[PDB]
Amino acid sequence: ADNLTLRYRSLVYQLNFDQTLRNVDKAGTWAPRELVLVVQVHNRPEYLRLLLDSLRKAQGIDNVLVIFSHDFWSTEINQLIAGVNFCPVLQVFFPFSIQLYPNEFPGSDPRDCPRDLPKNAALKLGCINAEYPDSFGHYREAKFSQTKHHWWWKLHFVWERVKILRDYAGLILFLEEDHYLAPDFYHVFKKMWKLKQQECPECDVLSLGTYSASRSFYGMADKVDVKTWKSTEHNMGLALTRNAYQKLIECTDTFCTYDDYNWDWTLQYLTVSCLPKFWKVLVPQIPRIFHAPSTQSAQIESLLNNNKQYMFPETLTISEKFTVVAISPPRKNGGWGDIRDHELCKSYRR
Ligand SMILES: *[C@@H]1O[C@H](CO)[C@@H](O)[C@H](O)[C@H]1NC(C)=O
Ligand code: IUM
Ligand code: IUM
Ligand SMILES: [Cl-]
Repeated sequence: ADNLTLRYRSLVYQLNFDQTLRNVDKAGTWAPRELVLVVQVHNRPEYLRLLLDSLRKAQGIDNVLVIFSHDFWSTEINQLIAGVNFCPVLQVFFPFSIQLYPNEFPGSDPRDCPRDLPKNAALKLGCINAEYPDSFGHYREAKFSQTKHHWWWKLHFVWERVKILRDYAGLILFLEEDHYLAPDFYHVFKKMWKLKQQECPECDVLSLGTYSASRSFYGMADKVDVKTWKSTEHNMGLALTRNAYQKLIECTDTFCTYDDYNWDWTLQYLTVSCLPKFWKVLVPQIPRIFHAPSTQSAQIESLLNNNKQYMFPETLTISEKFTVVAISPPRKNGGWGDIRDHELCKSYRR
């Protein structure tokens, strides 16, 4: 196996097996505790760089394992992550990416149906997926399937295949290359988790914040709310317990067959149609994560620097408890009718 794609497949298989942990003396007593970060990484190094900047400036994370999950191999991306010398780092690699399979499924096989070919013409052509369009009559485009595959694959991989997380008793926080973390996020996370155990038994997940940030943190920087988890508000910096993970992975067949190419809309469907109880989320009133890039980077940093006096709250408080009602997705977005995507997505659990 000599050409470039096969070299990348060999590296991926070996590195996922070896799981080289950077910046820890494996002879010592270190083990991941309380919080692990998992970052979904595609191919936007300029955004990954901002995220790495925010982790470098974050307080108290010298011992927090950060796992980077890649579906694109590049020297630029690997070199950005190799420069991280300040916390434990693991890189893992999605083994079914378009980069590794360019001209066959889950990339683009020449025998695949064109996106808009009508069904009768598709059947007459005999193209591979002619009997399996999505709900709107459209046939698969590989690039819109990859994000959902990667997300489910790495969910299972970090909770079940990462050796250093064997018998891990903390939470795992899922974020992306184009997020930016507030410097007190770990401080706030630990108090949120304690408040969850004291006051929100029915909460299954934690969020580091929604997309709405107030200009002044006054009166709100120490407050957290209990809410129905809503994909459009709480998909950024989502922290899972082992219990939420176990319930999710038992919903593999539903997640992998539901006809929506968005991982987070599919999760919304699981909350009303597969999970034993719909998700309630504990979430701060002031976000500790932001969505990103120089201008947009300084815009994040200016907001944080105006509110220095409010960061690192000494105690967090839950706001008034209201009835919360489960939320279903208002429609299916399609893009996920191809039975090969269903089958591959389901195989990750094995
Ligand atoms: C490398 O070879 C494999 C099969 O031998 C093929 O699927 C792949 O597209 C090739 N890629 C390049 C860049 O040559
Ligand atoms: O953005 U450049 O390394
Ligand atoms: O890929 U971003 O949200
Ligand atoms: Cl985006």
